[PDB]
Amino acid sequence: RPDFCELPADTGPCRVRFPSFYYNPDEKKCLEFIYGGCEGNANNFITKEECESTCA
Repeated sequence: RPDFCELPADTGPCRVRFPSFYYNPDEKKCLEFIYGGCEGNANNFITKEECESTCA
């Protein structure tokens, strides 16, 4: 899997709360987090399904 899948969840600096998903390498699971709508990092998916096909 892509190296970016190991990056921590990052809500970024904005305040528009998008329920999102990130790959958690320790748990080997795509888990839910809040993304604030701007910046952050590549370990950031709009659905669990997208996260699982990219990082899992």
